[PDB]
Amino acid sequence: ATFEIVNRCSYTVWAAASKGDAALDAGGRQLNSGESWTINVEPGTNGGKIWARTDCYFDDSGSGICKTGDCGGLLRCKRFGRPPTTLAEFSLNQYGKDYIDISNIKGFNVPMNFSPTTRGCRGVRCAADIVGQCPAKLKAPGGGCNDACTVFQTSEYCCTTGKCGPTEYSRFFKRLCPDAFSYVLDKPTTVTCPGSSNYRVTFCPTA
Repeated sequence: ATFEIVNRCSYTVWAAASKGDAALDAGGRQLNSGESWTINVEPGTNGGKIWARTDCYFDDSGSGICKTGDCGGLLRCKRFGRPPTTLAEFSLNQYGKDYIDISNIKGFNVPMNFSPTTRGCRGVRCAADIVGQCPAKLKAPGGGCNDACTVFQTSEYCCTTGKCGPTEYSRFFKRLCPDAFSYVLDKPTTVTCPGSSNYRVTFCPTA
């Protein structure tokens, strides 16, 4: 499948794409305001993620640091990034379907729209000002709004037992972004698409 990744923010993001134990395509790129990066993802990719990183400095070997979403200091991500990160999540060609969602389960850094560019399903967007509205205890100094599991590391926030309910903190993400996952056991907002669809991820879909 192809994914076009568009930076519509007025500031530079460093896009990242990773299946957790491997880069997808080049794995990361600088995107200035207005730039698009088209990547190819192997059909049958399970648990792929795309996200944006803010305030990054890299050297000439592509080692450095980002204030949100850093993946152990590399330009080209292999691991997932450090919260807070808004996440475009996908599993492709799972018994003839593609599954897509946006997740706030690891916090929120940049607003995002995640849509097919082919027919047969609709997209999802989380474009609210979550950083601006963010509860005081969830605010990440770097910019961004952390999830409660990242901040507090409890069984309840993290559903480490596999049982957990919504919380004050999850209710906040959900109230601003009803279509994003707000905690591990949220009623799914997964969208099912035809096997082998193509997609666009747009940062700051609304700027």
